[PDB]
Amino acid sequence: FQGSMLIDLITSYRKTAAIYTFVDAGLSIHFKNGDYVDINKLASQYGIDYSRLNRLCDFLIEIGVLVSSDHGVALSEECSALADPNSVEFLTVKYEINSEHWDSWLMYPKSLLENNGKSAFEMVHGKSFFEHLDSNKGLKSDFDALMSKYTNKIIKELLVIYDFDKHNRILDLGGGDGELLIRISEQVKGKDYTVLDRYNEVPISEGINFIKGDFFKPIPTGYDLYILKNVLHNWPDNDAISILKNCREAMDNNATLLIITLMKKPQSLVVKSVDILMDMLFSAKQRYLSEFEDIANQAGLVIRHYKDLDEIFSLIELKVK
Amino acid sequence: GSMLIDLITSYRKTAAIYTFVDAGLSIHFKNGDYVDINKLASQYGIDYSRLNRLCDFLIEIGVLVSSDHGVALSEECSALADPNSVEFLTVKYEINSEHWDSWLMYPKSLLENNGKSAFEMVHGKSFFEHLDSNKGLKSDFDALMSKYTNKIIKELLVIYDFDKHNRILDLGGGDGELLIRISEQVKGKDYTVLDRYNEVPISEGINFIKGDFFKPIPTGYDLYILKNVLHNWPDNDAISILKNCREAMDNNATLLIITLMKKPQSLVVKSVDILMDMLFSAKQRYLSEFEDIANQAGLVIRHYKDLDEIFSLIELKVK
Ligand SMILES: Nc1ncnc2c1ncn2[C@@H]1O[C@H](CSCC[C@H](N)C(=O)O)[C@@H](O)[C@H]1O
Ligand SMILES: Nc1ncnc2c1ncn2[C@@H]1O[C@H](CSCC[C@H](N)C(=O)O)[C@@H](O)[C@H]1O
Ligand SMILES: O=C1c2cccc(O)c2C(=O)c2c(O)cc(O)cc21
Ligand SMILES: O=C1c2cccc(O)c2C(=O)c2c(O)cc(O)cc21
Ligand SMILES: [Cl-]
Ligand SMILES: [Cl-]
Ligand SMILES: [Cl-]
Ligand SMILES: [Cl-]
Ligand SMILES: [Cl-]
Ligand SMILES: [Cl-]
Ligand SMILES: [Cl-]
Ligand code: NA
Repeated sequence: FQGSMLIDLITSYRKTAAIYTFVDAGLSIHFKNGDYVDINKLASQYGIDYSRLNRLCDFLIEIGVLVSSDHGVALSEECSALADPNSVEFLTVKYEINSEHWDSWLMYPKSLLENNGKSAFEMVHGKSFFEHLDSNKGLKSDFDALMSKYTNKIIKELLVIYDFDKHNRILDLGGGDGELLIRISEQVKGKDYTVLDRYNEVPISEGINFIKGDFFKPIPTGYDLYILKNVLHNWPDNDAISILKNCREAMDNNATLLIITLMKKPQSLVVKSVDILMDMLFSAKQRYLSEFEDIANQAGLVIRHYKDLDEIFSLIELKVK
Repeated sequence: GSMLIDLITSYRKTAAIYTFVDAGLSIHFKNGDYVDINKLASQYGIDYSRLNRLCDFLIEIGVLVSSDHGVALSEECSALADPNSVEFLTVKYEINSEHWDSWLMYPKSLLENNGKSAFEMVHGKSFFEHLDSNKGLKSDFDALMSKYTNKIIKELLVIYDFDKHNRILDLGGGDGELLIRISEQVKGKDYTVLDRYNEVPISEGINFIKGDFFKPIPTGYDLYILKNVLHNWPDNDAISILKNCREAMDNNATLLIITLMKKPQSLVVKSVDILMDMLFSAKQRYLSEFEDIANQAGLVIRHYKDLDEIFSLIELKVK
């Protein structure tokens, strides 16, 4: 950062902005397999001025997103994933960089000073985050698409550290697309997989039953395994404990509730960033093991075992003692 | 990979530093002082939980330093303590709907190729129309511009002799900081600032004129100055300004252009180049591009000098 870094931190949102335009405009797609593209032909396809697009490239080359040739311009080694529409980088841009996040960020300091029931997001949109998602078809599919990435990364080691082979019926609460169950079903075949979530239009996948309901109401029983993945961190204590009450109220002993979340550690850039995001969007938070035990104890739950899948991701086995 | 996702999410770093400054917490961190988060929260009526979480994030990104005392600004981020710092003024000026909403529109402005800038597509009125309407933004704009002028003065006076001039006009001079600073070191001259005012500014030994440089420019000045004006305008409009400059000038009169020159040894120019496209449908220019618009406006580039790494001086005559 060359001696003085504070200014580079402040202006570096411009780097995000430039990458976002490159993606949003729909130009990132033409840079597949490290191909060198002629900007004029590219500019001529989408009806953009050559000069403006050539200049945007010059900035993307400087920051190291693009690379320069005698004929054309290509994506760099480290930024190849911008060409792939099913990469964590492309989907992060698609979901995160928009009015829903950026205008809520500009409201965040006002929400800190105005201590009330309203989150920074609700102060802007006048609705809940998920209420707004269900009204906007495009963002929900972008939300689910990016969430699908974070399930696929734990799926490999989740099946290793836990025995789903020993569970007759399995219910995923706030599962969206059953990406957790879909990927589990592929490995652990011949079991009852159920997904409960708010669907305006219901999704379907072979061997997955998509229940349509609200987890603030009593949750259907008959399931040996209940699972909450990245759900509790969307809610404060009053709302989160109320969800666990409905899990505890639905679990006959001999049954387990699975909770997978970004467990806050003393020193994690990823979790801390997401934690401020939760506060901004839902007036919620990421939690420590002791915070989970406390909210678990409130409804009336105990942890048989806790262990980490990744550095950031951790698993908590919960039962109605 | 690690690099690409860090570039994408690093807006959160900007966003966090903005919340810190905007909320008014920044002022209590002067002279490397360590603040008790609890009393800081209690003072501002902020929930301790929410603040200490925000603070933790600033400690991870490196803005703050944790201790037994409490928390302080890091040596490299000290400038958030100073409310007339280039860093602090950049936050106040640049991190707001005006810029961020215009950035979100920027891809639309590319595809929907028309005269309307990303900013015009959001606000329905030009950047300067919007700035003249809002006293808060203009004061912030002028405050941050004043900082960028103050850096130039020292070596601007060394390479160009204002002492040999007596009637000097600053075109789009705003608050007239350029003439205010030069007037202090160079006395007994007629210093005039031409801009769009509502209540014309006041300063000793500085004349402030209400004017439009798209209309014929006042004659009888021997030095005209355009500093960070032409990068707000596309070629046709930039030519109209330089054309009004030529027609105002005679021989034995000189025009000074102080812009961020599009020279690869400049770090910040290409980022500001995209900022100008987004805000004005304008750009920073290569020397060859200035040569182009100067010739069309009937001007000649006499000399070209490097003020410093980013800033450049162009001397123009009529011919
Ligand atoms: N009242 C409610 N009842 C049930 N599900 C709800 C709900 N409010 C929000 N949700 C759902 O809670 C989910 C939180 S995001 C987590 C998605 C999924 N568990 C995963 O890990 O990939 C969203 O899919 C949202 O639709
Ligand atoms: N038509 C017009 N006539 C005169 N001044 C104009 C103008 N349109 C814009 N301006 C002014 O041109 C200036 C451009 S910004 C440059 C400010 C100053 N020269 C500096 O270096 O900091 C603004 O102050 C703006 O108000
Ligand atoms: O940004 C993230 C994120 C980033 C990296 C890794 C991640 O796991 C996440 C994640 O899980 C997550 C989330 O669950 C809900 C959000 O609103 C945002 C994020
Ligand atoms: O952002 C900048 C800027 C940044 C760094 C260094 C700079 O010099 C500038 C600058 O001059 C400038 C400007 O003249 C007009 C603007 O709207 C924005 C900027
Ligand atoms: Cl959660
Ligand atoms: Cl989210
Ligand atoms: Cl402040
Ligand atoms: Cl206190
Ligand atoms: Cl006006
Ligand atoms: Cl300029
Ligand atoms: Cl030339
Ligand atoms: Na105006």
